[PDB]
Amino acid sequence: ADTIVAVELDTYPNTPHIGIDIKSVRSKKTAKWNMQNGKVGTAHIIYNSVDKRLSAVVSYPNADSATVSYDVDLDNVLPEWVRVGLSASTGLYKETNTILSWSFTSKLKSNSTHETNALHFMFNQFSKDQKDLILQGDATTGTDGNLELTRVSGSSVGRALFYAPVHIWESSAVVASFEATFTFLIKSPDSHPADGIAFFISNIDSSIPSGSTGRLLGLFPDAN
Amino acid sequence: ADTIVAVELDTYPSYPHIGIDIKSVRSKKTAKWNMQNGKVGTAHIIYNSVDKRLSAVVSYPNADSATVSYDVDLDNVLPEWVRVGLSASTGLYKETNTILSWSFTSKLKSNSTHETNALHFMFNQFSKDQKDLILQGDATTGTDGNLELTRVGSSVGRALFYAPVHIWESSAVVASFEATFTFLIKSPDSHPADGIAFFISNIDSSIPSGSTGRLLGLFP
Amino acid sequence: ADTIVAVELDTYPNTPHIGIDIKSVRSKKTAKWNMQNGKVGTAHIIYNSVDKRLSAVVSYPNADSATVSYDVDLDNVLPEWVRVGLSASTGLYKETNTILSWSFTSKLKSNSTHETNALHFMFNQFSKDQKDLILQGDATTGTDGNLELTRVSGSSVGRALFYAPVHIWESSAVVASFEATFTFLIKSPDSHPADGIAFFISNIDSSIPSGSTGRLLGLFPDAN
Amino acid sequence: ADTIVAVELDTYPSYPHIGIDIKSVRSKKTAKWNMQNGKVGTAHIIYNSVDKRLSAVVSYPNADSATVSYDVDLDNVLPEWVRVGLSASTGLYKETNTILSWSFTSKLKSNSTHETNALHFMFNQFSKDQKDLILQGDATTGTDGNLELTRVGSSVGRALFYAPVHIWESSAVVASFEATFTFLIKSPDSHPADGIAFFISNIDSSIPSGSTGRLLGLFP
Repeated sequence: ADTIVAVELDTYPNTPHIGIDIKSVRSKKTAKWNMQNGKVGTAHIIYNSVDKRLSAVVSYPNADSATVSYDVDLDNVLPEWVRVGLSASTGLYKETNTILSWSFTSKLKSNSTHETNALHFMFNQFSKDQKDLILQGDATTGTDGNLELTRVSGSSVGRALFYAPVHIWESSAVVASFEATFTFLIKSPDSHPADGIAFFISNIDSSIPSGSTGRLLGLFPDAN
Repeated sequence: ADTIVAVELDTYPSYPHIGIDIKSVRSKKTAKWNMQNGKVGTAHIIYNSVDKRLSAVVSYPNADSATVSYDVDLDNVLPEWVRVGLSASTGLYKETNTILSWSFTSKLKSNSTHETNALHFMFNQFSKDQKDLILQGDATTGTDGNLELTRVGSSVGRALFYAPVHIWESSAVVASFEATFTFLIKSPDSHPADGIAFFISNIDSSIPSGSTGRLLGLFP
Repeated sequence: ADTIVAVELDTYPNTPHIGIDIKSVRSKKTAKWNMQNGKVGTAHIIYNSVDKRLSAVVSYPNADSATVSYDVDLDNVLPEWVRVGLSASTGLYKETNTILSWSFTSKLKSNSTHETNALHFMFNQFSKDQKDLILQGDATTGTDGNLELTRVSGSSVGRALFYAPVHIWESSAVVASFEATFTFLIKSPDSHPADGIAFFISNIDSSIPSGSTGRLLGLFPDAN
Repeated sequence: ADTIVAVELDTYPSYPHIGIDIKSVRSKKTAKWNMQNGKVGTAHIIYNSVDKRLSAVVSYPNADSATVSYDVDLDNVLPEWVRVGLSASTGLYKETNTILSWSFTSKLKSNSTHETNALHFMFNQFSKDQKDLILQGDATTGTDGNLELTRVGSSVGRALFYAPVHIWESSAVVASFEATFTFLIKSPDSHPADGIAFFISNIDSSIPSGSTGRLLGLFP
């Protein structure tokens, strides 16, 4: 089974929030989220191995933000090498999970001196043939220069992983951190749409588990 | 007096330690620090308005590293605009506080799309006439391209970056900063008393009168 | 007299272009420029000491760009320490010289190893009290979060320099480079407005020379 | 064959030199290079679609630096997508081609406001299992955290970054890239024959059959 760490935003009932998931769809932590239909939102995710705290903030205009944090040592949860990505799922609604931009930075600072390793990428435009992205499910790129995670026109699942593996952590590092930001547009001609969007970190060869729809986000195989 | 927030490393007697000062020389938090004479040390200081946690890690090559954190919302401690610098102060022993490198990055990110403001600077080589640095006290630049914070007696010196840093703002969704500096503390003495720190303060900050020794040149 | 290196865009007759000025208002090089009124433009300026070539590209939507380059060793033209800024001037027209964003990066790579010095700043929003900027002339900040170089409501001159001095070059550097980008909006209810906008590099204590209006751009004292 | 653009340094006899190869081992431009044995060298490679000039500078600490440029619009030479790597090849002498550090930055900037795409990576320490690197030939990682391009005989090895780099695009206003790497070439021999290079090529590029010695492992 794939090892997943995710920060998701979803409006699926199953009894509007953002949550931090560690290997399970049963969020270790959540916070309400005033999902604004048709408005561009921004999410920032940060982590560093000194605080060992995974935090996220999602925001829309008019000071409408939401945050959530969780103390966890990712070095004990994730393998040393991972891939990172975005995932989305919809219900039986006419909705979009468009990503307008996505950036990520990962750094490893060694116990040595001036010995730092890093990876950084930023997409503000997505090409029809975006070769440094691995597309899964209904995810396509290029439409209006954006990354459409789910099929636009019921129930769709899509993911986009950055092509290269990320060395998210290492034993000989004094500090390890990463940051990710993405802007998304969830547009729906429907008032209360069932939707889910997430940023995730997984084992390198991760793929969409059989049956990972709705609240599973294309990340988890059932609500275990 | 000056509004100061510092991350300091001093061996002023009990045991060598690293601490976080929030408007006081009485560290709000400390951790043991096994200071090594003649060895290059590295310090990383991180902060972000989400966790509102200030943390620092000090390490030596092929040795254990000391870390220390502290929950503090700098938005309630510091003025919106500040300057950042490094300060040192020797007790009375023959010791040096050479800075080999120093980087800083500050970012303010507003709700609006792609509305990020950043300031970043990196020094790996210091020149005799370093105009973007405000040197105070016995602080000098140029010797081997290094930044000597103290006189190479009871010396005290600081170096602040010339430009004011918009460290926080009310319209920001996230404000963060990171700072890294490498230092080398030499001393032919056994138990040298020394202090070195990274600090953030009001713009017009200067060395308080008689702020030597344990006062790190930051506190009156 | 101040030592100025500038890349300017101006529509002043004096017989629409972009030009590279080295210590003189008599451009060492120019290129036509299809000034689009009411459209946001972007300018990119680059230089590196290996090519010793100063180049700029200005662009508006619909593939409407313009470029200009000039071979020059800035180390022989500028002092070792400088300040950098933006300047603007208008004629007897109702026009604006609004800067929406401005970024700059300067790097010095020493003959040593892993010994690099850098300075980078980016403004995507300008505060009412922007302390790390030195405002001169009619330049004000904060209006709609922008930097208005000339007074908005005849003939106005304004400049904005970044507060800290830049170590644009040094004898012991193997490579020195800088890059600057800014987006500007020149809006005018008038068809053919007289205007000028520029990015410039000057001696540290540079100020607006007496009489530097119109084509002088607030940078040069007369057309010498 | 593979579409290659390289900046190479080789001592394969006439005199040591650095050159720029554009689809051929017959350098489109060269400059003398006073190679130093046992000394760490640094190479910086820069390019931007405005000047359409590819330039490189190689230098040693406390020594002269060799530079070489060449007007070339890579948009007419390279496919839109490529991979970037380092390659080396020893002649027959006992010599090493250790890479100590390697950085790369590529940016595409469209007309639209703030529509920049960038890729940046930096290696200062190489691990035994470097998954984001495609090692070819005698190339290995881990030894002292360095990247050994050649076997430590007539050895040849390359290392490419795992992810494809969108090096250029028709909708870009400016496309630029920079690359810096530090190398150390040891050899107990007097006139060692060696070759080392930074290259950009088609995605599925691999070491051409018998591309040893002067072929730098890049040319058939």
